[PDB]
Amino acid sequence: QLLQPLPAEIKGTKLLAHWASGATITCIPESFLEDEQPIKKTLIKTEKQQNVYYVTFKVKGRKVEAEVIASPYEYILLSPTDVPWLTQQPLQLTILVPLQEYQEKILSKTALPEDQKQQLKTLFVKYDNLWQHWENQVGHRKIRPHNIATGDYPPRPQKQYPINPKAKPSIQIVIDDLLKQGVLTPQNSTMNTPVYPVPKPDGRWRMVLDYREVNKTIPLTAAQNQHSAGILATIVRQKYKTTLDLANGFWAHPITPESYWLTAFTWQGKQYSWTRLPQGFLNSPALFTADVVDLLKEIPNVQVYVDDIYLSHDDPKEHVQQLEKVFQILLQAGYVVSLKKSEIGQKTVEFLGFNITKEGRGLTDTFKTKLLNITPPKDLKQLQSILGLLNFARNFIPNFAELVQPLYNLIASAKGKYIEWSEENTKQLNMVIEALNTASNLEERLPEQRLVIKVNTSPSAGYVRYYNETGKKPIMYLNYVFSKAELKFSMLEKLLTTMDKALIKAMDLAMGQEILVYSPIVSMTKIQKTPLPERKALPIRWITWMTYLEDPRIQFHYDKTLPELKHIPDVYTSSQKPVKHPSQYEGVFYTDGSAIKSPDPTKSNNAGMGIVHATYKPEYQVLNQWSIPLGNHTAQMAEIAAVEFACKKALKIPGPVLVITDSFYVAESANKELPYWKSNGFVNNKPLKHISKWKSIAECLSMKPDITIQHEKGHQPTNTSIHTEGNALADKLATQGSYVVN
Ligand SMILES: [Ca+2]
Repeated sequence: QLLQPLPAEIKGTKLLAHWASGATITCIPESFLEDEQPIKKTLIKTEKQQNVYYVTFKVKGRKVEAEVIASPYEYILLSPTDVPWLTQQPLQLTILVPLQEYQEKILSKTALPEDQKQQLKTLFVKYDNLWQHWENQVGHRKIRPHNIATGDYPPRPQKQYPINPKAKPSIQIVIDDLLKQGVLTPQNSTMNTPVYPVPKPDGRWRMVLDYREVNKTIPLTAAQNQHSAGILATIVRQKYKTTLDLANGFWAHPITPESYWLTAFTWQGKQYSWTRLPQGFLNSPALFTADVVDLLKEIPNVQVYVDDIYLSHDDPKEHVQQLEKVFQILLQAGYVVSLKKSEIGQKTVEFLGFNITKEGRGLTDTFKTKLLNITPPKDLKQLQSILGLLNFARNFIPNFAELVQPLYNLIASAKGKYIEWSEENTKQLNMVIEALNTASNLEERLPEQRLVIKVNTSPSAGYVRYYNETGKKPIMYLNYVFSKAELKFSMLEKLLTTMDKALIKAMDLAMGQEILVYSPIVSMTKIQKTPLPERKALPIRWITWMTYLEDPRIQFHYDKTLPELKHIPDVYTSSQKPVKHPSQYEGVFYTDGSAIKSPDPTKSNNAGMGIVHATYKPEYQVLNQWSIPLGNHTAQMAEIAAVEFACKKALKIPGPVLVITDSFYVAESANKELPYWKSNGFVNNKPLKHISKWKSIAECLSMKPDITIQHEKGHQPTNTSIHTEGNALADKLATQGSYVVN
């Protein structure tokens, strides 16, 4: 539990003891007492009567004799009374996590009224014991331990090859912390399981076990938790959502002693074994998620997957009241919550098990139908790929042959490898896509036919078509918006990610029917065999991906007709059309620029920018201002140069920010041609200083995209809104900055 464990021998063999608190006597695990003859017998209520003994054992090598009782558990529950010389100390592991930053970040990113927010701040110190305070700190379920030596045919010990030593240091800490708490034991065994390293985002390495041999030895004879698609249709959607990360909760369940060998692995020649459920093993995920779902069966609105728990309510009092019941259940069960990834009391939870943030209030989530604009090719190979991509539409889009003539009129005309795109060609590409998005080329879902899904993927996005089985038009397309990490996946993994995404929206359209999936992969047998140096996706991904092959209402098929897409340009997303309120953010950055005639004939011009940091929380308040003289530059470059400054000053703000511009050019260009200018390389602008001014709002939005940019005219504006006050302030500053001369 949460006292330092204590290392001991009884009869030759070593074992762990946990300091006790009750007035009960010292329980020994039941298999040591078997040969010992009983002293008296005595009825324990919490009235099962039991034999009592008097035995000798060691604690830190020193000998103890004690009046003891039998325990079905794996450890010694040690009475403080029996050991008056030793004192109880708390658990000491290697690296103390920054629980304070974690808690501050969660109190920050919260939609709770500061009233309940303050009640959460008291809850963080109410069951502080149920929070992960140390790295590698595991919990301890006091449950009946599991037996995974099922199936009589043993697996065959896999040899352990050498691995990267540059990872051994950060992995040894883990090994030593999981020994100290008894999660590993040093037990030479008949099985050897292979081990590999994978890099962690922080620059350390985390260890992976390749259990694919053991797993074919044991059967999935167990009531599996509902799968991703089962959970995502059932979930309640109400105002306040919350997700909690069990820190490797499967490590909390123990396994029987006769099972330790099965889990064995070698690390620096010494062959260790697991006291607890291992990650990789066939039945871990379902046994742990089973127990979780039992523990929260009384809670109205809860969904669990792997170790991620999501709970949501409408009434902010009832949310935190239910959440305390959960904290109690998890504490008394021995579980351990990690607040680094956890998200409490938020109107949008960044992920509820799968890769999809939750928002608003319906029982089912609801995603954007239409796909996004592709950017222009930079190459012949990039043009041929998109051609071969659109080729399927000839048969159901009447205005295709014409639309596409100009693009082909681009293959042979500039027959010199690289071609040339006019700006009107990009307008024709957008016209192409809009056709496919018009409701006359979209079929309707037919409950008699089966539901067909055609899946491919570029490097930038996944491409998904939905058809009816015999249909000639697609019900709806669906493009995929890869997360920052999803981008790091290999190709085939991009295809499988996209499959999970597509099947979540699909679980709505099938409406009691079957689903057929067509893809460029020849088998769903050969792919489980893909070697682990190639899997660039966490095996949580590969698991969630392969849970779908146990569903009878889903079949996978190889479509030879599909085009090779490893040469599609970038998709052009947009933070545009979601223009939102003026005041609901966490900060507002007004911007302006002026330029006037120059006093020295040589410079010819003279510009100044202006910037305002205001927050519109309870009411308008100004946090800082700025009036910066720029030199001889375009007035439009003052208005441009001001938003770069306020974007850079925003990276310091963990939250949503708003940036206001007088300049239609900047405010539109930062919405319509910026995603384009990026995938162009700033070619044929403008000498060099001009180009080195646009790139930096690019890079600054890349790093933080939760920053929006609006526009306004603002001429002769008396009080045209509540919003123009700030932009008059900012126009005063940029004009002030203009008049000053160096
Ligand atoms: Ca102006």
